[PDB]
Amino acid sequence: AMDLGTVPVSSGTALVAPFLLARTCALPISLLKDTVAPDVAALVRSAVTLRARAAAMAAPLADDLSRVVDTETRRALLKVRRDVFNGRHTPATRRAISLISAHLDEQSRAAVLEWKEVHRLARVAVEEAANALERHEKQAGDALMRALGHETVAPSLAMASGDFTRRLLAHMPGKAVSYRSRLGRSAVHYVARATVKPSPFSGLTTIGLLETGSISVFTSLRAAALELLQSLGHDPGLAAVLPVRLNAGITEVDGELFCSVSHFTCVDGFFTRGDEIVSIEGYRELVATLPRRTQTLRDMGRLLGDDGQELALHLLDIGILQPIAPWEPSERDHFGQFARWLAAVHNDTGRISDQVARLARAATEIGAGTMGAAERLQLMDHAARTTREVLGMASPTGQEPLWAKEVSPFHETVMEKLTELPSQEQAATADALRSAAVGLAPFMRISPLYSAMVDCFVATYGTGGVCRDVLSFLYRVALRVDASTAFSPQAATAARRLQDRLGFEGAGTVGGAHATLYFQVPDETPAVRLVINNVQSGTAGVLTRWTDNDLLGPRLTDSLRAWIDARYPGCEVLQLSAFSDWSEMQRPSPTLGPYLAWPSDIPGNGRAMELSQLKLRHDPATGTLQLSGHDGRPTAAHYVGTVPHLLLKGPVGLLVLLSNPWVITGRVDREYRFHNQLATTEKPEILPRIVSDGIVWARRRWRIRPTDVPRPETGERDVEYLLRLEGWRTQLGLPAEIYVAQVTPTAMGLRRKKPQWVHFEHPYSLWAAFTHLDPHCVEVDISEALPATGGSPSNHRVRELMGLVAFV
Repeated sequence: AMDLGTVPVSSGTALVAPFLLARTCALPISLLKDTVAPDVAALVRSAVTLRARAAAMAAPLADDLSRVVDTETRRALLKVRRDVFNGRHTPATRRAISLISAHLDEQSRAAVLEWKEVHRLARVAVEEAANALERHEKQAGDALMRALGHETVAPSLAMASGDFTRRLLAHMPGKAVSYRSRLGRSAVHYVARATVKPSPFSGLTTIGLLETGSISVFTSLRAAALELLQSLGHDPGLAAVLPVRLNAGITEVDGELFCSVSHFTCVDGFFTRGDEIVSIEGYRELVATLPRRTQTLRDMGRLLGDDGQELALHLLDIGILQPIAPWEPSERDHFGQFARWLAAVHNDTGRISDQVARLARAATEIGAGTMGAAERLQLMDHAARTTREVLGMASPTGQEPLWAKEVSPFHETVMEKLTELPSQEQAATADALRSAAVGLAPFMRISPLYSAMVDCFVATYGTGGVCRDVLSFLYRVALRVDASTAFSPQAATAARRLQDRLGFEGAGTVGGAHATLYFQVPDETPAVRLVINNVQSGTAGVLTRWTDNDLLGPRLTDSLRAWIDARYPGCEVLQLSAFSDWSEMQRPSPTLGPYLAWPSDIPGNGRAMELSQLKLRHDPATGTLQLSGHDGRPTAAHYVGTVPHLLLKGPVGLLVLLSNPWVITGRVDREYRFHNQLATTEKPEILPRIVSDGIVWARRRWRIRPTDVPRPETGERDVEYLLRLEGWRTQLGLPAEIYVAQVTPTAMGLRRKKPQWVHFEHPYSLWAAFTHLDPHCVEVDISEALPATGGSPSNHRVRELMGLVAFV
C-alpha cells in the first residue's frame, strides 16, 4: 500500500463536521519539562565537542611531533606520539611533554599545548557533567513521583496500574528515585502519558467537546456479567426463573439449518467474539419443538419431554437457547441491573445473588463521588476478587476464566468542559481538516469484497432481486465467498467500476464516504497547520460512548446525530455494533436512535430492531444492495462499535460493509505491513516528513537496529553513557524531542509497541527507552516529536483532536 499524502490532488472538496473532540493530558507539560536536566546536557555537549576537537588535533600533532632531535628527547617524543593516538594524558605523558616542549618549533609547541588544554578542558566538563547528573538523580526522580501524586491523576493511576499505585502511595517525598531503577523508568512513562502523549488506554486524559467542571463516567465489565449469566442455568434454583429464548441467529441456507456459534475471548485484556457459522441440521427437530418467544429454562425443559431438563441445558450450553440478559445494550452498570433482576425473581443460589449485590454496591460507590488513590485501589481489588469468586462458584468447571485474574473490574472516562476556540482558530482548523480530507480522497476506495457480495447476491437472487432473510444471505457470503474470490482483480475492477458510477456520496443504504481524523495542532516552506496521528473510514464508534452523560452528552448527541443522518440521506439510520453482548466497549448509545440487534447476540432487556424485519434488494441502477424495513422504508445500519470495523470477521462485518463499503488504501504513518517478510533497505533508514500544504501526513522517522542503539557496558560511568547517546543521536540527526517505538514480530508481521517519549536533555527518559530494550525487538522506529512541546508555554496541556470529514 502507498503512503497517505503522496498522491497530488487537483479536484474535489469536502465537508467538515462543525465540532471536535479533544483528548487532553491530565497534567500541564511543565510537570514533565521541569525534570529536564539542561545543565547536564550542556556539560555533555561540551565534553563531546572537546573530545572530538582533540581527536581531530591528533593526526596533525603526531606529524608535527616528528616534523631529528637528541636521544631521550627522541624517546619522550615517541611516548607523546603514543599517548596522542590513545587520547591519554597520564602524569607520565605530561612529563614527556615538558621534556620536548623546549625543543619544539613554534607551530608544534602551540599544537601540543592546545591539544593538552583541550584534553584537560574535556576532563573537567565530564566530571562537572557527572556532578550535575548526580544532583539531578537526587531531585528529578522524586519530582516525577510527586507529579503522579496530584489528585488530578493518582486515582486514574489506581484504575490503570494497581501495582505501580502501591509504589506511589508508599513513596516518601524527597527519597531519591534513580533513573536506573524500575520505579524511575515507570515514573517517567506515566508522567509522559499524563503530560505529552494523549492516548486512550493510559487513563491520564480527559474528553471534551469543542465547536468549529469535570465528571467521571464509569463502566463495569460486560464480559464478567455475561459469563455469570451463561452459568446461571447450571444451578437448578435459577433455572426455574432464568428467561431464555431460541437463538435468532438460526436460519437456513439452501435448506440446511445453520447457527452462528459465538467464541467469546480475551486477548491481553481485549474482549472480542469469533463467529463460526456452523451447520445444525441434526438439531432441526429439536429447534422445531421449541417456541420462538421467551420462556424460563425450566419451562423449555418441560416442553421437550423425556430428559427435557437435561436437554434444555445442553441447548443452552451450545447457544441454541440463550439467556435473556437483565440489562439493555447501552447499560453501563451491568451488576446493578443483574442485582435488581435477582431481587425481583428471588446453597449456591443465595451466595451468587450476594456476590452480585456486592458487585452492584461497588458500582454505586465508585460513581458516588471523589475517591483518593487508596480508596479507589481498594474498591478495584475488592471488585476484582468478588468477580473471580462468583465466576468460579457459578462455573460448572469450578474455575474462573483466566482473563478474570488480570482484567480491571471498572473502566473510567473523564469528561471536561473546555474553553471554546476563538472563532478565527475554529475556521483555520476546519480549513486544515478540509485540506487533509482533499488529500485523503484518492485513497478512499470501495472494498472489493463489497463487489463480491453484490455478485453473490445477484448469483443467488437475480438482478433487481429481493432477499427476505438478510441473515441467510450474510451466512451464504461467509460460507461460500473465500478470500481469493473476494479480493480477486475482477472484484477490484468491479469495485473501481462501482465507485465511478456511485460517487463518494453513496446511494441509500450505502452511506457517503467519510472519515475520522486524529490530529494535533502546533501551539507555538509553509507552516505546520495539522499533524495526522490516525485516520479511519467512517464515524469512529468511540464517539457514541461519549453521548451518554450530563457534561457533554446532550450537545454531542445532537451534533453526532445530525452528522450521521447526513451520511445516509433518505434513510432511517439504525445503530449497529459487533458483539456488544460481550463488550461494553461495543455498546450502542441510549440517546442516538434505534438499535439494530445482531441476531446471534445474546439478547438483552430494551427494544431493538430485528434484522429479520428487514429486506435486501439489488438496485440495478446504482449497483448496490439496498436495505429496507417496514413498508419498504429505506434503512441504513450505522456501525457504532469501538473496534475498527475492518478488523471484524464474518457476517457481522459483512452487514457493516453494506452501509460503509469505503476503505482507506494508504498507509498511516508508515505502519508496518502484515506480510511476514525480511525487508532490505539499509542500516539507517532516514524517512523524510510527508507534508502537503501544512498537513503533516507522516512524521520524520529513523529506523535502526537494536544493536545500533548504545547500551550501557558493564562498569561504564553513567556520564560516559550520556556522551555516547549524544554522539550517537547527533550522527544520526535526531532532534531534541523524539518518540521511540520498539518493533517486535507477530504472526501477522511486524508491530510497533507503544511509543516512548525521549528528550535528549532528559536522563530519565533516555535510560527508560534505551537501556532495557525488549529481547523480541527487531527494529527501533524513532519519530520526531511533532508538534514539539519545547516551544509551548508551561501551563498548557497537550491534546489530540478528533475531526470528521465527508468527501464530495
